[PDB]
Amino acid sequence: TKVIFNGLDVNTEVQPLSDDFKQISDPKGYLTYSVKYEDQFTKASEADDRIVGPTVNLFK
Amino acid sequence: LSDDFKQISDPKGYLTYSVKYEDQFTKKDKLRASEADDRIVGPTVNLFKYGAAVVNIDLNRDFFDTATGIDLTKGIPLVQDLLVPIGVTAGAEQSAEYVSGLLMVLFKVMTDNRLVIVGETTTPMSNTLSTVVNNVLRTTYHNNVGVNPALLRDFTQVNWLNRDITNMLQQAGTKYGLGLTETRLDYVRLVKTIVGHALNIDHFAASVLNINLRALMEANVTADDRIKALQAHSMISTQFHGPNQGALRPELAFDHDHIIRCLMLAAANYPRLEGIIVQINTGYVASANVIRPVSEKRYFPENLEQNQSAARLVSAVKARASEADISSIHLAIAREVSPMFNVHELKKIAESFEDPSSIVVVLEFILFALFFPTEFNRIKGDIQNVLLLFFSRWYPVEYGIFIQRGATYTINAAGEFEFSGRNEKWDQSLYLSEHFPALFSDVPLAGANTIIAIMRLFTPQGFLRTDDLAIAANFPRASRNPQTYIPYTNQRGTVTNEFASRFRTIVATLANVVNERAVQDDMQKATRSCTKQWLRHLETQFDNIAVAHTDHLSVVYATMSNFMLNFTNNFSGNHATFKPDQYVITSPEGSYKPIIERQGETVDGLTIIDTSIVWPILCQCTYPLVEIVYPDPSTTLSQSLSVAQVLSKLTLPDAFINMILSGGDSVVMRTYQTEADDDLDEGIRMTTYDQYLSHIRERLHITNVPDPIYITGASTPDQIAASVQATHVAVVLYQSGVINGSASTYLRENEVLVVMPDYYDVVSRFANANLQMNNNRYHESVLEIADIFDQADFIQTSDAVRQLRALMPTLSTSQIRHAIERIAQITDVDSTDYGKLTLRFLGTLTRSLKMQNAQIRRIRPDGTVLRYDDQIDIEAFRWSRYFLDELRLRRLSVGLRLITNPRIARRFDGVRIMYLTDDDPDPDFVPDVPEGYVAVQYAHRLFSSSLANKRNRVTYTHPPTGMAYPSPTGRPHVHMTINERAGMSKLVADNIIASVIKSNWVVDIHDIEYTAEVMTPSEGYTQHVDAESIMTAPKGKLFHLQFMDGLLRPEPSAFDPPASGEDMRLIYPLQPISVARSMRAIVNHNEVDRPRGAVAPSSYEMDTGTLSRNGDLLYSPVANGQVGIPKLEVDHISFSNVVSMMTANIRTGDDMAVERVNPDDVRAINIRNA
Amino acid sequence: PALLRDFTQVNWLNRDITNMLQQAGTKYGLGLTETRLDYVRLVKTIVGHALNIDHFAASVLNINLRALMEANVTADDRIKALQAHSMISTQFHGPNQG
Amino acid sequence: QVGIPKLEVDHISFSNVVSMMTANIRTGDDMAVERVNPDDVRAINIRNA
Repeated sequence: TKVIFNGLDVNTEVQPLSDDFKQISDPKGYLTYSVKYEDQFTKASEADDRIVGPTVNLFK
Repeated sequence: LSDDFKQISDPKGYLTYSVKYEDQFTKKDKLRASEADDRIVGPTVNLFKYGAAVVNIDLNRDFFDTATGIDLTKGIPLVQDLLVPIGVTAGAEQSAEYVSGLLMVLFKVMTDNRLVIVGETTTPMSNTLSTVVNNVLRTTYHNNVGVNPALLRDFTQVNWLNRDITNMLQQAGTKYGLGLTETRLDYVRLVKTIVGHALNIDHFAASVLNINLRALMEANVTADDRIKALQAHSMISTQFHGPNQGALRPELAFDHDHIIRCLMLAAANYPRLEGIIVQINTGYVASANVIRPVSEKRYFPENLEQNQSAARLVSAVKARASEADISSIHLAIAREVSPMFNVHELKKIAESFEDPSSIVVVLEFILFALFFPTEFNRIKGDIQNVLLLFFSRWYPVEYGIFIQRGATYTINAAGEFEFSGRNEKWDQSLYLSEHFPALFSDVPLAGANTIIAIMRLFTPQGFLRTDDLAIAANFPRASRNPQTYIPYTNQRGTVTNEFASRFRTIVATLANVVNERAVQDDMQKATRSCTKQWLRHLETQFDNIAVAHTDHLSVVYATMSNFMLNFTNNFSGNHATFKPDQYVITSPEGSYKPIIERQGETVDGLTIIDTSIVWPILCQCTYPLVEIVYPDPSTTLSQSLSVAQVLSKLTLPDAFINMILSGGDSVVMRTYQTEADDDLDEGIRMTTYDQYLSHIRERLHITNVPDPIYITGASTPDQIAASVQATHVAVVLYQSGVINGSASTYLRENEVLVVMPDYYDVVSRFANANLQMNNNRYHESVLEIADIFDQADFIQTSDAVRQLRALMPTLSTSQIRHAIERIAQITDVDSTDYGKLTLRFLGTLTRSLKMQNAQIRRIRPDGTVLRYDDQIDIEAFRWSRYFLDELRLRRLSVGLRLITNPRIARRFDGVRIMYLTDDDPDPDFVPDVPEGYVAVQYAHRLFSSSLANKRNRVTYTHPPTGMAYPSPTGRPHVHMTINERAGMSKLVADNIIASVIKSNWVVDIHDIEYTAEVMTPSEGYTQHVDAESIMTAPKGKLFHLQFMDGLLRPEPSAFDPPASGEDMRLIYPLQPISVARSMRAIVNHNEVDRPRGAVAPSSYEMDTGTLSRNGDLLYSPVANGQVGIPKLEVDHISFSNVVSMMTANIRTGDDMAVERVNPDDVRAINIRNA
Repeated sequence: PALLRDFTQVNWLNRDITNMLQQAGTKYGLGLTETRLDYVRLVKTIVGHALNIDHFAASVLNINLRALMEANVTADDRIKALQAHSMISTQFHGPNQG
Repeated sequence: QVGIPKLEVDHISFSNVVSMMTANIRTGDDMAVERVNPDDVRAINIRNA
């Protein structure tokens, strides 16, 4: 007794035959900005600071 | 009866009166009037109590109750579920929360459905009315009378108000009356008689109450319509009797067009639609009681099976034997006549034809074509693949010739089939293409004429019948000429069986394929005999089942073929030449979602058809062998009716959202002043090609005409008339050269739009004669409005939708689905999948739902778009926007008017702050900038940081001179205006406030759109802001400021302690914040003359205008000399008259009944009728 | 430094940003600068973004995704490579998603 | 003219386009088959061609 089945019935799983990449989803570069602050002279909106927040807070 | 209206007796209305009272301004002469003198002009006196500060109008707090997300607790229709953010939380407060709320108040007015019924009315007595309240009154008033500032003609105790209302009523301009009336539509009844009784509700509401009435009376529905709808769902040859056919209903007449466009739209985007349609009719087959599964199997065997030679034959016939499982058998039957939404193909049998038992697979395909033909044809390419494998592994020579002639062909050239000699394989990505399967074509070969015999063993048996019941019942059909294959006919001889005879020939004449196949093995010879016996038993099984199939079964199909939602014609009428037409939804803005298209099998297991179902339906099944139950038309009729209703709602949200963000007749033409003295008219109008592309091209094409002519290599100035006489629109499409000088004026002297590809200069193209028609007479950009056409069915929304698109922030895609999704839930309708397409092996894919202007136009094999080439597709598929196209769009035009009325444009922007030690008596007093104040426009870099004698004062550098200014005093005086109050910090903002206080500057904000509310002197200012925070506030957030009227605050006593330095006020609005008002300050002054300020109700809101000559509200009208200027389209809000009713109307009495006499003798129901 | 434009409280720098960034040639952008759709699905597949990162990293990332999306090979070809580890005649079926 | 490529030049650019792969596209996940068996081993033909 085989059942009527209107879809495709898969008995096997073929793995991904190769291995290369990995998925980072938030890439980070090889180079960065290092800031050295002068203590003298050193220590504005939701949608704005979500964007320019890190740039402003890094370069002040 | 259907129920598409909602009778509510005392109407509500869109615009109400919110009066802010004062408690300190009472009179001393109570005016006691007679009772009735009381009733008619009663509640209106207690809304204008003596000493009311301000009496303004706005959106109703009730209608758009928090239920529909509508929340105007401040004054603006504020929604919270619409154009929500994206990958972040919302802003405790957003403006955008206004251009979304104003788009939501336009939705509610459009989807309206109410029939003002007459109830409570009581006629008065001439003896019991002041002579003023009598001749206003038209015999009978409505008891629950509203307030109308004019009803108080003589009762207000405010002397100036009387002088003014009386001047306004008495001049003929506007005659106000309230009560019964004798409208033209006087005397009908539908079921109960319609009367036109004139109420005190705002005119949009009256316009919609009135439109809804006319639809319910305009449409003609005859108990006969319902009868026609039942014979379609009731099994063929049934007779329904009873109510006189032609007794009106009354319900909106089930529109056939509206439903078809919407069904097409739902198939394109809603996946489940195919499943829903399969679900109604699989339920019908189950109901119908016509196949069943029994526990015993008596298939192949033929008596004796269970012998070793037979073991090999047996095993082959048992791999292929599905278990009869009730709900899959019904599904096979219900694919047979149901729409196919994404092409589907067999669950493949990879069997290689190495033995006589592979005759079994061929035979299952033969059986499959026999029993279901439409269905066989969709997947016939796959069958051709596997059948080809059998043809070679088994008929080598023949196949070699047949394959060489070509395995596929495309039939065109106005007939005839061309086979391209390449053996490929079907696959199905090309089901929808122009490729046929060579094997199924049937044209005879030369050498391989034997393969052409087996190929003519699969051919559907029954006739293709045009389905008259459904065409008679206004069912929605895409085909334009509906047919359906039937497949088995129903017997004619005493003992003959046409169907069984055909199967006997197939299972015998074809066998020669088992008794003539060269096996090369001992025992494969044994199997060959076992297979011939299996073919012989199998044909006897077929006789018993053949009668059950050709009598009852055909009849079920015949009925079902013309059900309401089985709406394509899928017929493989003929295998040799059928492609399923195919419409696509292509729009001008670049969206293309085809209606029927290929994809791997989807989640609900509807998509892939296992082809082995044929065996259980021939061997483990019992029919009602010749008792028979016929099923009510009613179950499915209602089932499908509700499904059409449900479909309308899903589709309504999506259609409406993008109808708003799709212009909607806005072309935005610019007119250029060919020099001279100008006007802001004159000009020569260009339209950027794309505006013309979408709007113009589509409208123009459909009223078939030749594409406005191109302009140059030379001139024509004449031939512009040649091409505009011919093309009816007068748009002229541009091109190379400099427009001829004599003919430039022809264009500017005939208003022909000129479409331009771009406008780098309008001047570079035009050959200016002399008058700097270019950038010297600054062009002027306005809105075209599609009145060039002059249409009916084409031209639907006005330019209101335009202003509406212009308000809303540019949406992305997830954002359009977000806003659309919110609207789906806001209306108690779930749209779990829309647009997206869910599949089994790739997870759920989501498509954008923005189809701006889409039209159902057929796409021709290449995937390209055809025209509305007539004679191939139906009418209702020529044009519309996706709305009810009758009731909805009319409602939407009135909604559009409401959404653009500027007594609702109450989220104002730009507030100017200037510190003046003065006071005013009201709101909206934008103090004008003085004399010498110079306009340094606030940039960001003229506010530096110098050292003015021992500190680091923030310093301003004036721009008209150079000077410094390192401290806010004695500056230069500067109508400075900010814009991007963005970067700014503190320091500079503390400095500009300092400077607008100590140096008398008049700074100015612009991007701070707020909502104001004028609140009256007696009390105070409740919510109090401060400049530290009006600069240090965010950007798309509408904060709420409130100015004070202060015109109704008596004086100080004669004998009191002076003052000393009183205060003024830092911020003012920089527009007029009293856009909704009506009367202001109603307390006479001294005792007989109007306190300075006081405003009396704009004479336009107390003029119960007449009823149009064919429809809607009209002025008094005017001049007392002639016509009537409609309320809608005029600009001003007024209190007019809706046509009412009397019936509880749905209480007709008894509902229509139908004693439906059956067909009675099932082997006689004449299916045949072409 | 480009996002530091107009949000900086020092004037000379804000000037050098604003008129250094305002000419032909240099212009800054941040967001989704590319979208490409599947042909038979019509669902977006490879979207380009303009990030703020350096050009060595972004170069290498683009090398990798150019590898995949320039190869024009789906998993059905792993069905072939599997067809070599089955016996001789073994028919694999499966979902076709390119 | 044409854009100048960022690598062939000796200075650094801290904002530039990364071609990114959406949630619809997926790699490295295993597929589904459905590996029909050969049936009768005797009838397997491994020879020409």
